Amino acid sequence: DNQFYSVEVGDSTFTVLKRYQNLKPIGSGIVCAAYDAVLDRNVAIKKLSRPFQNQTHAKRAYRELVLMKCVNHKNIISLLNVFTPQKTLEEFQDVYLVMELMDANLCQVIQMELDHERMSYLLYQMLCGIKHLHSAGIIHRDLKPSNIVVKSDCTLKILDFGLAVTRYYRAPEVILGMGYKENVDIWSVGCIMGEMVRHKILFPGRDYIDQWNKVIEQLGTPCPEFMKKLQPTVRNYVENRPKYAGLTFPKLFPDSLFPADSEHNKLKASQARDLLSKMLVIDPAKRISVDDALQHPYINVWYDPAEVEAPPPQLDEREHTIEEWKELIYKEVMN
Ligand SMILES: CO[C@H]1CC[C@H](C(=O)Nc2cc(-c3ccnc(Nc4ccc(F)cc4)c3)ccn2)CC1
Repeated sequence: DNQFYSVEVGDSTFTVLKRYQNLKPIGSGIVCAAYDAVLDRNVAIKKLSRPFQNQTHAKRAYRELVLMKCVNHKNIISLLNVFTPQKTLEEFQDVYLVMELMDANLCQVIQMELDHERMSYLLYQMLCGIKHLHSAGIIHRDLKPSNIVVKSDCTLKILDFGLAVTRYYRAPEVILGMGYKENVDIWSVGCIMGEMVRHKILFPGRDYIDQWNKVIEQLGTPCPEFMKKLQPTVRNYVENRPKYAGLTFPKLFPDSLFPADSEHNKLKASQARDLLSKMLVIDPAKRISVDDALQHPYINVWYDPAEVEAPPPQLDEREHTIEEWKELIYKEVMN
């Protein structure tokens, strides 16, 4: 009459409530798909294994659990259930997060040919979500395809809340650590959009060094005044990098790559390029804001004041010993 049972999912041991049935490996913390017999709907279940095991695993977990439990928007994850099989703070090991299941992760979507209604819709949804987080002072700073999911009917959700390991989608200000505002997530959005057109990661980099080489090798060296905002040592590295005027957007995202047989298709293809050309701007002082990107004629066909302007959702990251976490996380799981 103990409510839990154990199975192997892919590899690891899942100990979940009896309600979740027919667990299937979909991800690897270690995520899987299940039928929730109570709700009668499909679900994704995520195993967090000893999440108090270090400051990295811990902060991420505590942040993402407080955060998950007060953000309420159709384009960010709606947590359906949190539970631990362990009975006592003494025996506590794992946390299981549960949300409803989508048909695709955004990496599979990037790999196909999107028409503009769809591509435009995803990017719209990404912005609505991003717009929600920003209104609770949450600046994500690490949007990536693997943490976005999608329904067959084209509805999109963002799974995570970002930086306090895929670095391709991180903004210039992140890569060189310089201080950001909300549109830092506009870089990342545009890197996703860019990849939807190109079906190639825009900036495939070994490290922050290799990545930066790849940004400028295409968009060009940032102008004088951007550099004048970098900390003396980083500014000095950046300044003695080989210069580049870099390709223009028609050259970066040619006509070859676009649906362009209908006149609609032709008209929209140039609207995407325009929008991309505004998102993928290195200097954040020159890069489009989340409110402008929604007034762009590519996106704005979807504009919905209910979606775009939703009511906004203690102060987080702080130092704790890997025992004080065990308890902090455990209290959050028991509510
Ligand atoms: C073979 O798999 C198919 C069927 C569906 C499949 C798919 O991945 N569907 C799908 C996957 C997730 C998912 C993926 C990776 N990580 C998390 N983390 C997570 C965070 C919080 C939380 F509460 C729960 C989990 C959730 C969510 C919804 N739907 C794509 C292809």
